[PDB]
Amino acid sequence: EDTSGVIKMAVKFDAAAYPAQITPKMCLLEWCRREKLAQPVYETVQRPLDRLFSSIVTVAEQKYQSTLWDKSKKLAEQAAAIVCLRSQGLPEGRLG
Ligand SMILES: C[As](C)(=O)[O-]
Ligand SMILES: [Cl-]
Repeated sequence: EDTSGVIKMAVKFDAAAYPAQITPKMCLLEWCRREKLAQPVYETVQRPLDRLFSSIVTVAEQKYQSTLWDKSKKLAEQAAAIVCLRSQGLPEGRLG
């Protein structure tokens, strides 16, 4: 119904919570592929004066983003993928 604006959650990617190879970005890409959706599109947001990074991910016309800032583009993108999965109640590829 409504796919406008941005959906947010307070999330930060913790690599220790995930198996050696799988990441939230990979889980989200696979979910899109299984659902026959366009692959996720990531756009970086920066606060250069603080060396901070955020990412807004678009999946099925909806924007998702963490409320929190990260130390790199890569880390911000994993956070954005977590928001996308978690807000939808989807499995995130965690250990437990
Ligand atoms: C994917 As970008 C060009 O917003 O870092
Ligand atoms: Cl999970």
